[PDB]
Parts: sequence; C-alpha cells; structure tokens
Amino acid sequence: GNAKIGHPAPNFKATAVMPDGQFKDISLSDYKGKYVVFFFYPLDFTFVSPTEIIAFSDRAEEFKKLNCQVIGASVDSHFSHLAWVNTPKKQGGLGPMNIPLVSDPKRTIAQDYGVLKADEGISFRGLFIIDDKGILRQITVNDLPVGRSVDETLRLVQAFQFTDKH
Amino acid sequence: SGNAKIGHPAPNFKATAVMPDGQFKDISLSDYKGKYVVFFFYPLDFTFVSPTEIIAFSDRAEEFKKLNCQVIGASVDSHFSHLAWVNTPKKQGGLGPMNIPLVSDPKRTIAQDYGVLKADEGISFRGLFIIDDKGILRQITVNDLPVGRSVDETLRLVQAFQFTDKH
Repeated sequence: GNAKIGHPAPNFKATAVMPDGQFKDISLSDYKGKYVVFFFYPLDFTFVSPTEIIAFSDRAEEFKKLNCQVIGASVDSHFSHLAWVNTPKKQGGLGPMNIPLVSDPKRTIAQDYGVLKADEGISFRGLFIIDDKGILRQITVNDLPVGRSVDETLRLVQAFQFTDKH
Repeated sequence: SGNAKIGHPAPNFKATAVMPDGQFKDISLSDYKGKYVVFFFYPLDFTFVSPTEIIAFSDRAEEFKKLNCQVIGASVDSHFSHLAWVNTPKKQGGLGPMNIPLVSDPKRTIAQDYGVLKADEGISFRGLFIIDDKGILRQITVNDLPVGRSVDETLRLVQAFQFTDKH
C-alpha cells in the first residue's frame, strides 16, 4: 500500500451511504481541516462488524467534540450498505447511522491502504487516524475475527491532538 | 515497505537482547513458537515517552504470562545502551529491572522487516505486533512518535485472538 506514517494519507473518491440514507460521492480531501478516523470492515451482514459500526455511530458525538469525522468502508456495494442500514436492528440490522459508509467495489482503496486480504478480495480490519492536514498518524490492522475499540480510538485521536499543540 | 503481513508468518529475527536477569542473550522470534508474542518497537533509549511504555509492559508482564504470551521490546540502540538504561534506577530516570527482554536492532533490519523504520532518522516508529503461537502475524499497530500505546488495549487484543482461535 501507500499508507505511510507522516505522509499524506492516500486520497479516495467513492460512493458512500450518508447518515440521511442517501448516496453521495465523497473524498477524504473533503475533510481537510478535521481529524479523520477511516476504518475498513470486511463485509456487510456479518457479526463482528455491526458491533464496531454501531459503536462508532452511537458514539459519533464524542468524535464530533474532538473535531473528528469517522468514516467506515468495505468492498460491498453502497446498495448493500443501505440494505443493512434499513434492516431493523431487532433482526440484526445496523439501523440509522451517524457516520458515512464508503463502498470500495474495485478494492483500490483497500489496496492503497495496504489492508486488502489478497486471497479473498476483502479488507482486513484496518483503521487509520488522519490529522487535519491530511497526514497519516496511526495505523491499526486486525485480522478478520477481532474487533476494534472506540475507547482506544478516542484515546489515540485525543492524544495526537494534544501532542500537536505541544 | 516491510514483510509484515497479516495471516503470514511474522518476519523472523535473531538479535542480542538484554534478558530479565540483566544479561545479554541472542534470541530469535522462533524461540517462542507455542506462545503468543507481543513484539513492540520504540524509537530510542533514554527518552521520555518510551520508558513509560516499557515499564508498563514490564510491570504487567504477569498478565501476559497468564495468557501464555511473551512480551518483547526492541529498538535500534545497541545492547550496551539497553543494559545501561536497565541499570539506571527508575528513581533516576532509568528503566530499572525488567520482566521482559529488550532486543537490539543496530543494523535496522528488524525495523525494516516490520515496516516501522522512519527513514532519515534511523529510528523506528511506535510499532506493536501480535503474533500467535503458530508464528502468524495477527495484528499491526503503528503510532507516530508522540503518542504511546496502552497495555489494556494490548491485553484486550491478545485475549480476543485467543478467544477466536477456539472456533
């Protein structure tokens, strides 16, 4: 991949399903001036990913207070993302989202970030912290079975911002 | 760059370390087959954030022992530098006695194999890697220099990989 600490995070432009339930083409560069947490998950309609997605969405206000945009992504189509959003939570759906969910059907974004599981065409659980100047500050990659922690992500974002001002 | 890939064998190394008994010993990652390994880099000895991380992992080594997990720290400093830092009491800004080995990577080849060498400064980023008992890399963590790592989070991850290994 091209994700290197201290270098500009690779830009992307891709269709996302937005919090209002509509599709929009967004770019990482849209969020210059804010910190960004950009995380990949393997596939829609799975059982580890919804715990993570719902936690980041439920707690989006805590990232807002850190002037930090959270963006999720997977190789599944944006239509599949919306289908999972519209599935009732009591049946295993995501429910309404406070974060956008990017579609990476060409796998080029996952490749740019070095998190494509090449033998299976899906992303590992990659999470990237990008500062307000677009510079990559933190790389996290978990193998497929093991989820990430919103608490840890908030600790990291806040710590980078504090040390930025030092 | 680097050869650290999730789901592939973690890059082996053979290097001089300062062991918990305070003596030099050449160790290899493959020595620890059969155990989980947390392998972490820090930029260089005799600094300010790194000792807090090193001491935290050393102080809490028993919690990794209870998970059949070996913790190993590393930097590009010489093995004499590591020993001097250990021999400096914590009261005076040193590490004090350690419960974990500290690997010396003076040729920078281990940092390069793990993709954490910061070009031009000849130091490693704050890289941390979780390797299972088969030697397979399961987790990559890399922090830019100013921000340290969490022992709690590392234990959460080791526990979760061992949990999911059961199915």
